[PDB]
Amino acid sequence: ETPPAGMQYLYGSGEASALSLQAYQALLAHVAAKVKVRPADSVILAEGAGLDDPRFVPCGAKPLAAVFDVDETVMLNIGYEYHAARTGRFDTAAWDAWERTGEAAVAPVPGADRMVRALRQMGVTVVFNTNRAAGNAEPTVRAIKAAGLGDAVHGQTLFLSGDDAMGSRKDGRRATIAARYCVIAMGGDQLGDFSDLFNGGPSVTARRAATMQPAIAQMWGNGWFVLPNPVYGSGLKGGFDEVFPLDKRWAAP
Amino acid sequence: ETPPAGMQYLYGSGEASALSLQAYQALLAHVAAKVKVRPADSVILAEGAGLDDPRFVPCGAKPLAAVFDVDETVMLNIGYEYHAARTGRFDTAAWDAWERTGEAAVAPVPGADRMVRALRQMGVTVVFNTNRAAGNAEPTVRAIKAAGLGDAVHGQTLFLSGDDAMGSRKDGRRATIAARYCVIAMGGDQLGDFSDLFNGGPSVTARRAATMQPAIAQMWGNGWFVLPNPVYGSGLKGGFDEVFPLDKRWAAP
Ligand SMILES: [Mg+2]
Ligand SMILES: [Mg+2]
Repeated sequence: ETPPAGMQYLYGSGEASALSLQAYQALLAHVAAKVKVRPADSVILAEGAGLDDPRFVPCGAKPLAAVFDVDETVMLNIGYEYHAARTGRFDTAAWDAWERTGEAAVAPVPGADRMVRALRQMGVTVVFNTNRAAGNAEPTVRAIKAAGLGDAVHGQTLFLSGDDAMGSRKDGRRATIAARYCVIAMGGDQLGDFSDLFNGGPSVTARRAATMQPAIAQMWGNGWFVLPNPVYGSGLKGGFDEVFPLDKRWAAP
Repeated sequence: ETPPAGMQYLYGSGEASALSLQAYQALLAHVAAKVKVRPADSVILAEGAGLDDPRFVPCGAKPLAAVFDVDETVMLNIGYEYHAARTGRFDTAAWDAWERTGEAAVAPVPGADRMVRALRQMGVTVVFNTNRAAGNAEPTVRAIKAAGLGDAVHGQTLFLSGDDAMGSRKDGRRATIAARYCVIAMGGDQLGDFSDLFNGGPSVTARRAATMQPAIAQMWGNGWFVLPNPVYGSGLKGGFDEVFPLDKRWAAP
């Protein structure tokens, strides 16, 4: 009669709350310095830049902005994950219904409503880039509002799956955002919220090593801001040999 | 044939690696400012200060230090958790054996070995406060060393369960550390690594609310630094009514 451990941690624990408040505290102080001293590089990778040699879209004189994934980055999908725990169901038809009717069972990630208000008081535009469907743009706007995250506008501050022909790949939308804003901070909970190059090929152990590539490792808490998600997605993969390296194994007596 | 989801995330994913590098990046920049401008308050709560009215031990002119929990804060216990996933076993006799023989199956939390080296290059003493047993101080010293975390000394930079008569409660050891150092940063993965007042009474929902108390919320990423642990401990508690609030519930059609 107890929910899955990952949901206990993410939705129930003070540990996960404190972890989330830490990320937004670091984001806010990073944005503050970039508002006082505008950078030369934005936080979005340039097209053609690989994970083995990263390079970024220039900041120029474009208006300052911050980009956020929606689900489990700024908004907790409590209603849907409650259904998953009750049912045991990955059901795409249930999630499509959730995208349309879930606006009254969402909550802000701890500190996300304060963080969004402070960014707008600093003159920084808040842009959402999410893989919710374009056809559900309006209920998504209402759910973001009910979570205390402000007013999103499709095509200006809200970009959805199907706005282009790239599907779940977010690089296209990131390039569109970077072409009109100078993004000084980007938040996410899965690595695809920072670059599609983490996905569509690399193995579980390769993706983990890629985060420690020196030009990439410098971004974490310093441009790229991460929130916890041990409940679903690209972080919950791999067999025994990819989770526990063979030189670090041990047996009880 | 796949490990538990929480271990997939924590030990296998790039998401958890990036989350950990973000915490240490924020810690390093926080310590840098406190070395340039010594604060008046240390980061350890004073005795008698409650979570409803926090107050801290003064910094004074004491040497600067940073305090870390060991397990899943700076050191990953890969060997033991591999055994848990293989077995399904919470076995105190197996963990006691792990405390004595696990020095060759540990790894640093991503960024922890670099973070520890940088702190010592800045002149900041690295102090470990862990609930491993006092009688296992020497194999614990060797495991910390094999994880690339430097040289710990029992009673000077390493404080263990049983060093006083308080058991798993860490407040006593924190007061001893704060009496001789000015702790400018403290890292942990469970709330008991910051104050015993989060435990020994408060419910799952109360502990989560306590992290958002205003004087407490300001500490996260700004003195108190958190690392992820969805595998075991005080973050994996609660029934359905404590994980999913009743005003945020939803049912698929
Ligand atoms: Mg997400
Ligand atoms: Mg720990």
